[PDB]
Amino acid sequence: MKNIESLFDYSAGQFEFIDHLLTMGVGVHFAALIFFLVVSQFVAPKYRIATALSCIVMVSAGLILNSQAVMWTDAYAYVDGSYQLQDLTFSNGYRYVNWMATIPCLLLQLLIVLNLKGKELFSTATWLILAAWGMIITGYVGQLYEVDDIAQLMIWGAVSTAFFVVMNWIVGTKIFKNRATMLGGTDSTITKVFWLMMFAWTLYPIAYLVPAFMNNADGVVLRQLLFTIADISSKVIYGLMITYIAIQQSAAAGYVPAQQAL
Ligand SMILES: CCCCCCCC/C=C\CCCCCCCC(=O)OC[C@H](O)CO
Ligand SMILES: *C\C=C(C)/C=C/C=C(C)/C=C/C1=C(C)CCCC1(C)C
Ligand SMILES: CCCCCCCC/C=C\CCCCCCCC(=O)O
Ligand SMILES: CCCCCCCC/C=C\CCCCCCCC(=O)O
Ligand SMILES: [Cl-]
Repeated sequence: MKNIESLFDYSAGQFEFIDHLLTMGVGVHFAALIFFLVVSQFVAPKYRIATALSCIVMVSAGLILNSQAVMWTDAYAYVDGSYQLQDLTFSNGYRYVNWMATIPCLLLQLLIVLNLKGKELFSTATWLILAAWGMIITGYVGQLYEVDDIAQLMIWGAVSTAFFVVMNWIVGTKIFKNRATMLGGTDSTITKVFWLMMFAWTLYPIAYLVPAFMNNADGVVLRQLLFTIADISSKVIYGLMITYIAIQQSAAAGYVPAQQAL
């Protein structure tokens, strides 16, 4: 009721496209899960947790996308030529709470493949997770006002973006201070991962602002389209690059199953 999805009736095409986006996302994530599961054996024990975190991200994101898809079809019914709201079951907030768990996993596999260890990994991970949670919690409170108070959404978004900026500065600083430790030529691959993150993660605040510049049923479709692109890029494609780095460093470090896989 606090989100814009509940304000509109949807044509069969709008509704079915949203449903097909969420279901396609479920399919992509669970198919990648199998990939990450099977290739974890070609990863040296030092990096194997990284690929394991990808499996957790796939299932976590897949289950929430599957949840959203069923709530979507539970909330609406085709009545008099359009899908109209019938039950209070759909909300984007479930995406936000899920990020509390998936964003730490995404950040953690990055630090693992960067060769961080001991105190620094623990210290760096704690500040990154605290910043990320501050970003998500303020963003969560913000989207509660995307219908009733768009000014408050913009102010909470401003506070959330500050955490986002500080979070990226820590990530970027550690990447560029530690890329020289990376093996198998992955010191150049990790730089591409940082820019993939910058691009993919920034699509979320854009989707967050849709209610402010496209408050209509088409904006609801656009937001889900942006979520779908960001999810696939920040979770799947990102995970593939992390796994490639984990495997390439494993081989350069003398892990035979990795060398045999490459
Ligand atoms: C909400 C209104 C406030 C808006 C605020 C806008 C200011 C953006 C500033 C920084 C963004 C850059 C994010 C971090 C990018 C990487 C940082 C970096 O590269 O520094 C590392 C250095 O190279 C050592 O290795
Ligand atoms: C599924 C993976 C990730 C990394 C999800 C990331 C979400 C964000 C980076 C959200 C950022 C926000 C900002 C920067 C300001 C508006 C509120 C948001 C929470 C959407
Ligand atoms: C190698 C095996 C690859 C893994 C294949 C993954 C299988 C995914 C199967 C279909 C996704 C299920 C989602 C169905 C719920 C849709 C909800 C609805 O809109 O009614
Ligand atoms: C209050 C917020 C606290 C957040 C703390 C986060 C805790 C996680 C810190 C890093 C530990 C990562 C565990 C994986 C270690 C991998 C070692 C290995 O590969 O053998
Ligand atoms: Cl997620």
